[PDB]
Formats: sequence, C-alpha cells, structure tokens
Amino acid sequence: GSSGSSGGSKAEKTLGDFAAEYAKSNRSTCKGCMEKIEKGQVRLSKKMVDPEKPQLGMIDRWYHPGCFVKNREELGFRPEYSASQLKGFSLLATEDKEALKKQLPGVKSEGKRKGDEVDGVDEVAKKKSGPSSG
Ligand SMILES: [Zn+2]
Repeated sequence: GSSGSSGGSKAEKTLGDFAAEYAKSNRSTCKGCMEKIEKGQVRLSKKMVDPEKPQLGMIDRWYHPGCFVKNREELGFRPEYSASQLKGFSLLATEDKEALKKQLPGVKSEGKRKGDEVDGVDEVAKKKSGPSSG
C-alpha cells in the first residue's frame, strides 16, 4: 500500500516523459552513479521501460541534474527538448532554473576535443631505486 500518482496534470506545451522537481524524499537512487538522492536536491525523471525488468513495463526512473546532462544522449534526450520544457521547471525557483539552463543549453553542436601528452623525453642516468627478485 503506497500512495499512487494522481491522474490529473495541467500541461499544453510541456514534456511529460521528462519531469524535474525537488527530491521530496531521499528514497529513490540514481542509476547513472548508483548514489542515493539527497532530499531537496533537484532531480529529474524519464519515462522508459527497464531492460532488466520488462515485467514492470512503463516505469519512471530518477537521475541527478548532473547525471541527466552527461547521460543526455544515452538516455535518449534530443536537442529539440530544453530544460524549460521539463515538467516543473517553471514551478522551480529562478535560481535553480538558471542552474539547469546553464547545463542544458538545448540545441548546440558540441564535439569532442583532444589535448596533448608526454611521449618520453628520457634523460641520462639519474638517481633512482630498483625492485627486488625472489
Ligand atoms: Zn546520479
């Protein structure tokens, strides 16, 4: 016996599958990092079916705002959808809102980048130690 979700939402231009709101309780746990979700800390959910538990079917998971971004592609979040389109965002506080906008700029062509690394640059003999045998 657990209080179920009331069937009666008011939205016209909002995405259902995607919803964001304050973590009412610290019961749920993220799967991207496998870490409990501290109460109060903003959180989001995505309507999808668990591959490990097909019996349940259409379920609702939860992932920290930071995980939602990193796994924005893996989860299946297209650029056509922004943070302002997250059920609840509008309700959230401006301060928090911007926090999500700065993370999910919506449409943007972001590409991977590479830097540099050491090749060797070995020098003449120097003072060092050595392993031991048996
Ligand atoms: Zn997480």
